[PDB]
Amino acid sequence: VGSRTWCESEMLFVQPDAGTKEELYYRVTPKPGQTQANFNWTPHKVRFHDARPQRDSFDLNTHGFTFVEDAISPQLIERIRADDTAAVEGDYFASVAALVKRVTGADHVVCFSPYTRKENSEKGIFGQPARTVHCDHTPAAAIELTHKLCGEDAVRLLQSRFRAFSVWRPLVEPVLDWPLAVVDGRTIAPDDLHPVHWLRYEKKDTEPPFQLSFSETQKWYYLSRQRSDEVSIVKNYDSEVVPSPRSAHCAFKHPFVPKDAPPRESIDVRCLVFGGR
Ligand SMILES: COC(=O)[C@@H]1C(=O)C(C)=C2O[C@@]3(C[C@]2(C)[C@H]1C)[C@@H](C)CC[C@H]1C(C)(C)OC(=O)CC[C@@]13C
Ligand SMILES: O=C(O)CNC(=O)C(=O)O
Ligand SMILES: [Fe+3]
Repeated sequence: VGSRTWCESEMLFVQPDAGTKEELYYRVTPKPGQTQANFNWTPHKVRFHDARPQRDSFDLNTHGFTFVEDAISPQLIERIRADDTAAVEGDYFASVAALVKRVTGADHVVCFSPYTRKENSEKGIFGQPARTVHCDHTPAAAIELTHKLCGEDAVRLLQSRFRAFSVWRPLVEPVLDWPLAVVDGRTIAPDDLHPVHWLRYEKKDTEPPFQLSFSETQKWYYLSRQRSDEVSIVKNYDSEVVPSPRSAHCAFKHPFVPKDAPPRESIDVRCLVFGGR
């Protein structure tokens, strides 16, 4: 069930055949009588290798994710936990942009779609830990988001290196239950990716993310006891040919934490990244 540098748990994948018949969709809030989806979630046992022994060796180009040290003020943390929208869109956005610039040397970072999450929150499934394995954007979604958020500069910006990141930070520390797991992007096969339209409304409103199916080739990681100063940067898209075109991420129930542990809290924001290495 567990060892010194790894443990076992479960995450919700999709079937390895899913999406070959027709386009997959999932309704967030189906009305009574409305079919919620044309596919089933399927849990699968996964071995989560602790990244803590090798924390600094993980790379956005090689693995598709990285862990970086970046302390922010306690006052900003409590403002974020207090659902201060101005604190998120102002100071924290600026924090995330500066961090990504530090890490990648990019010329321009655009933050969007912040999500503050709490174990068994009351803000819905997007304010709660993610239980389905996913990559936030397909190529079509990352490209669309660039036009949506950059307007006239989109074509100019897309002539250079274009990446999309999920930047994840714990709000209470250390993270024990429901940590954010990440997979080595070199161990994702093309057949593991399945676009799924997430219908927050009646009809499809954007381009879709990827959901993953399980493979034994996948090498899954987590950073045990992650602290508020340890930031996870997970690559959702990359326009350059690198060993990891993308990573994927999801949370899992840790089998060795007390039942009465306090709820996991965190904030993740997405960002478009132009330039850099
Ligand atoms: C429990 O839901 C999750 O596990 C994930 C999640 O928590 C969130 C917040 C999501 O945002 C998505 C899809 C995911 C990754 C889901 C799968 C949808 C639901 C709304 C915002 C869009 C958007 C920003 C317009 O960009 C898109 O490319 C379309 C897909 C996302 C990224
Ligand atoms: O925090 C979680 O459980 C899930 N987070 C994400 O999917 C993300 O950062 O894109
Ligand atoms: Fe995500």
